[PDB]
Amino acid sequence: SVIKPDMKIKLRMEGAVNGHPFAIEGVGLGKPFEGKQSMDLKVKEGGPLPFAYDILTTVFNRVFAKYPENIVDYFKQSFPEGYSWERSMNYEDGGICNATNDITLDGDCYIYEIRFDGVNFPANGPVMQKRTVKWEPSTENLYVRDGVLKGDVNMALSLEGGGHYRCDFKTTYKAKKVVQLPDYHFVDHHIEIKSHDKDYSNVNLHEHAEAHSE
Repeated sequence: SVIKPDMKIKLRMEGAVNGHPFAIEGVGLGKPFEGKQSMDLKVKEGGPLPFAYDILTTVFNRVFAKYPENIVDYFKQSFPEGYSWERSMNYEDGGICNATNDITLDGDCYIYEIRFDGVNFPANGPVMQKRTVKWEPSTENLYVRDGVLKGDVNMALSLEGGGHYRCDFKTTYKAKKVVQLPDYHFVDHHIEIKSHDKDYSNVNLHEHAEAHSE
């Protein structure tokens, strides 16, 4: 179709955390039917980032999820026109991040235009003190609402020395053309920073995701 077994990714994120602006660009490769992707990221403005890089990673495409034949795939169906999403990410200590991605397709390459904005992270919290280790794997629940698709997930960052820091995600996905709507289902995720330099100016990021249903 327009979807190939191997696809490319280019992105720019512009954003701010607690008022301090920054920007990151990346290029990657994904396998839409395997639900696997990897990318290399570089901080272009705002670096060395004074907050935990982890809060950014899930913002850097549910196209890269392995869907079985018996579940409607809202995301792959939405191309070549594509789709966009919006997300609120509510951390338990009152830090709040909002992000959007508008995804287009050019040849075999998805292009992301990304906005990230976080506020009210406590100065001595794990995010501003950079005390996070990784996100735990998760299960996103997806359900139709107002003719578009929502996906929510209970997320947790493992912390330095032990313990977890919780964040609730609420995402709304919006196809840019009319597509078949899915029944309620799930997407299991595991995102991981595979390598990074000391201050995360360079990051290699992976995710693998698989849909399942009742």
